[PDB]
Amino acid sequence: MKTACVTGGSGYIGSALIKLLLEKGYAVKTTVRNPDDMEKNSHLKDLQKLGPLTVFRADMDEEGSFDDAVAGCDYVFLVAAPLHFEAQDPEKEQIEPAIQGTLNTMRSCVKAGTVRRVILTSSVAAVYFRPDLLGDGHGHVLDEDSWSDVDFLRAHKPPTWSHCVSKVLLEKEAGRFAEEHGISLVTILPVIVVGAAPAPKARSSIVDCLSMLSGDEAGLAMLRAIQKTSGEVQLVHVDDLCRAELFLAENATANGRYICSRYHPTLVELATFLAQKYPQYGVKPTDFDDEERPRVTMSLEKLIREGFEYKHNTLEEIYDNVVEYGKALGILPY
Amino acid sequence: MKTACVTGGSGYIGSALIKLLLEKGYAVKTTVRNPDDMEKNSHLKDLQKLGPLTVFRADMDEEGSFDDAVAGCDYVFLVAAPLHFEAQDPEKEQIEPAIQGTLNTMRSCVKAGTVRRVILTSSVAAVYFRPDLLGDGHGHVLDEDSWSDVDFLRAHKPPTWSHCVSKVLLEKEAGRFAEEHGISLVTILPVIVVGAAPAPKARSSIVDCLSMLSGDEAGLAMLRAIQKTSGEVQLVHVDDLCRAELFLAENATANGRYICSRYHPTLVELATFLAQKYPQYGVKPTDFDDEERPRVTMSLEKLIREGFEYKHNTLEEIYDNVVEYGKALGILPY
Ligand SMILES: NC(=O)c1ccc[n+]([C@@H]2O[C@H](COP(=O)([O-])OP(=O)(O)OC[C@H]3O[C@@H](n4cnc5c(N)ncnc54)[C@H](OP(=O)(O)O)[C@@H]3O)[C@@H](O)[C@H]2O)c1
Ligand SMILES: NC(=O)c1ccc[n+]([C@@H]2O[C@H](COP(=O)([O-])OP(=O)(O)OC[C@H]3O[C@@H](n4cnc5c(N)ncnc54)[C@H](OP(=O)(O)O)[C@@H]3O)[C@@H](O)[C@H]2O)c1
Ligand SMILES: O=C1c2c(O)cc(O)cc2O[C@H](c2ccc(O)c(O)c2)[C@H]1O
Ligand SMILES: O=C1c2c(O)cc(O)cc2O[C@H](c2ccc(O)c(O)c2)[C@H]1O
Repeated sequence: MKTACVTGGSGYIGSALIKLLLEKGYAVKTTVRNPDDMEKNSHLKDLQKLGPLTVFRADMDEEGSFDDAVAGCDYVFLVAAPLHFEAQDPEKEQIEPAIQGTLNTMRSCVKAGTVRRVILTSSVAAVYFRPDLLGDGHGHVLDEDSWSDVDFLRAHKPPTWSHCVSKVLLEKEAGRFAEEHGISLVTILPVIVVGAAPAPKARSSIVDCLSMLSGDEAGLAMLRAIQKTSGEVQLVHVDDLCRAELFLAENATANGRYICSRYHPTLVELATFLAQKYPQYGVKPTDFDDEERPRVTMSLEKLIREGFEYKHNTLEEIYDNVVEYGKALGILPY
Repeated sequence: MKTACVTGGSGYIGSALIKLLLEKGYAVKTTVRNPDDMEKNSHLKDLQKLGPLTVFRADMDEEGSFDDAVAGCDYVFLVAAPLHFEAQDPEKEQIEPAIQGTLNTMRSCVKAGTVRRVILTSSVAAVYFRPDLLGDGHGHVLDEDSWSDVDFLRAHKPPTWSHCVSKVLLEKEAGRFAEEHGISLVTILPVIVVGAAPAPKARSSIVDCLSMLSGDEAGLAMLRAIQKTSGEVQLVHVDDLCRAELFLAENATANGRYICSRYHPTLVELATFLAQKYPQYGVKPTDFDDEERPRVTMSLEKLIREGFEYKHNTLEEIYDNVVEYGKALGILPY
């Protein structure tokens, strides 16, 4: 019986991953920042009914605090990550702490002497920002060879530039470290993640993918910004991401970084689907009418090439249970 | 040096397939109905400059005529197929001939004894017609397990029903024949095929994919009918199709049937791209506005999971060279 650690069990994806790991007969270790906070961590007790689940206190800013949680683990899923904000000095308040916090947990993995693979959860935010391809007026298909352009981002500092830089640098730094330390690191790069999860305080991409139904202004801005940039948005169901994470850990031939994405609608397609299946929210699809732009899209081929299979393949399946989740979280009024 | 046969050397796809095979170092043998008709076959002389290419007279209606073309071949590419017209009795003018013509060529393969694999070019017309699904208001991803509903098509005989039936029945029959005689058969199922080819008299899908530029009523009705059914069209570059055909012949473990498709635009996406890139034709994208419908789309996983790679991945790359082909053909007036 193998043992896996999921960092940040309080979080959206982390909670879905812990559940999947238990269903597959893994013993699971997870970290939160206050194990005594049973409002935020009630799901961790329920999940104990599926298999062995142990909770630890750890913080990415606190050197060595992950030592106990990763010890004895065959696999470690680095899911926990700091929330973004507009900081007065993003280099010092975000980019550097994101690198250092990643290395911090990397050290606990080496020290554990038992970790066969580290799976790093990053983001297509580390893939898509390409000044050439985005602005040249042509369509493009990006794959795992594409990296977000740190120099252009440091040089021009568009809003939220530090989020892409942090993902790029922490991935590079963690790979450098894994090479120099003889430990196997594989990285997954999700798009917008949709679907229900055990976490009772989840927000994150649930807010964004539901914003057409809720009217959340920041969610809608995010969706429109992505569409303005790429000609569409990209979605993946949370349970396919979790299955993809497990797949990358269990297949010895897995190597490098992997985009994780499944369905790429325009906002008007997405709004028409939501308006039709969930009319009680009053979506007006014409609010998302738009000119057809060049598609700058993520390729899904690498995971497929290697044998992975997605379970939620239509738009309806990707949205199969997220609305109910939104209601139970209060993100939706009813 | 391996030898391969291609039926219908004077046709769109067959001509492109000869070019690829010669480029790849095959000796090639091809059939046309009248090797002297230079109106239709002037390209064969040009192609002979690329490598060993031999022309043969054969007709699918004429039993045993393919014996000489297929002799000595390692691989046989069944591309030639009867065109679809209205017929007082499609069952006797189109369906049964399509079946018997295929079995005719299959028998020459048995006779030759050299044939390590037959590659049949069929069509997603044998995949998509799923009336249990096309009306249900949900989206669907169809795959190689999906077969067009022969019984329902015979019952209701919608326009062009005999095409899908012909494709389905001749595929099922060739598979049974191949099984009975211990010959390996693999089938490829293209969507709409785009790109330039040697054939000097091609019409076929070149008329369709170009119909927004020429205004050809049949082609436009074709494109619209596909979108009203599936909520999108599906496209592939002729050279990716030819490369997939060669991939399936050469890779031992290839088995069964294979969808071949790469880009799935709406008509309004396609028309916007074409109006921008070829403004001389006067396309108005608003002529193709449509409400978003549920997507009934083709799965791309099978070729990909078995190692194949497409090279024309953007809409623009799929249209990289077809306009100048249509101009040279007269399909486009300028
Ligand atoms: N959701 C998506 O659509 C999506 C898309 C692409 C990439 N991703 C990436 O997947 C990762 C998880 O995403 P998510 O949606 O699950 O967001 P999330 O719900 O906010 O989970 C992130 C977790 O990170 C923990 N964390 C933050 N700072 C920490 C620290 N200093 N020490 C220990 N833990 C800390 C947080 O725990 P606390 O409650 O204690 O703060 C939180 O639970 C992220 O790296 C994200 O960038 C997500
Ligand atoms: N083009 C697409 O978008 C598309 C999409 C899906 C599937 N496909 C499949 O690919 C196949 C090839 O299509 P295509 O686009 O290359 O059309 P095409 O250019 O019209 O090729 C058809 C060839 O078949 C030959 N042929 C017809 N009847 C024959 C017979 N009784 N005996 C011998 N030869 C005969 C024809 O020779 P003659 O000219 O002398 O009659 C012609 O050269 C088709 O079977 C199609 O169903 C194509
Ligand atoms: O860059 C991003 C991005 C993108 O460029 C293209 C695309 O198709 C999807 C995307 O989704 C990412 C995202 C959105 C909302 C979230 O709540 C989240 O965690 C991540 C976003 O950062
Ligand atoms: O059903 C069809 C079809 C479809 O349903 C969906 C799709 O994405 C492409 C398609 O293209 C097929 C086709 C076009 C031209 C031909 O010459 C031919 O033989 C077949 C058509 O029949």
